Amino acid sequence: EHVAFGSEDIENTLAKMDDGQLDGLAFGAIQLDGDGNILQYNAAEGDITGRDPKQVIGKNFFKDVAPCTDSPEFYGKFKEGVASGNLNTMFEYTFDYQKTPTKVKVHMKKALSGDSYWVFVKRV
Ligand SMILES: *C(=O)/C=C/c1ccc(O)cc1
Repeated sequence: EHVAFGSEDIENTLAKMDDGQLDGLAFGAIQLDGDGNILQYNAAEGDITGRDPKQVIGKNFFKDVAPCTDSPEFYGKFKEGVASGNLNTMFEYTFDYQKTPTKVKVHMKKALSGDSYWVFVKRV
């Protein structure tokens, strides 16, 4: 799937993708509901993070899978965007719960579909 991390229209392009198409992206992609529950989780994200894309669906990202992101800098930005109904933020972050500290770039962007939000990840 020919789509770049950070592209302006990413939410329009990713509205059409099934599981298999999301798995063809060059970067990690997670779709969360407004509470942080995982709706979609692609193969590229599992390759970066070691998590099993099949097992994480239905878990809460902030409570269960990713406690290192339960902080004002990540979760706080997420919830502020859910509350406002708009979200488009990029930042760097370190993942160090199950892994050697690993720095990534994160892009969170409200989806087109209802009650859903994207978290995109790539290595830096
Ligand atoms: C810190 O606990 C981060 C965990 C994490 C980041 C991204 C994922 O896709 C899965 C777990």
